[PDB]
Amino acid sequence: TDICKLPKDEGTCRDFILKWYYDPNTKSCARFWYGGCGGNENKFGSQKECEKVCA
Repeated sequence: TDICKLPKDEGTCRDFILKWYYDPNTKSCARFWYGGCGGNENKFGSQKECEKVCA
């Protein structure tokens, strides 16, 4: 899904939560801090879910 190729988007706001995004260059998911606003769909709550959908 093109969703998995969207770039990492930390967004804005200050309700910081650790999320996971898929990195097509390493073909694996990595952690990132999301502020709570203005992100995109390449964002998952767990490494396992991110891997299932995008790996």
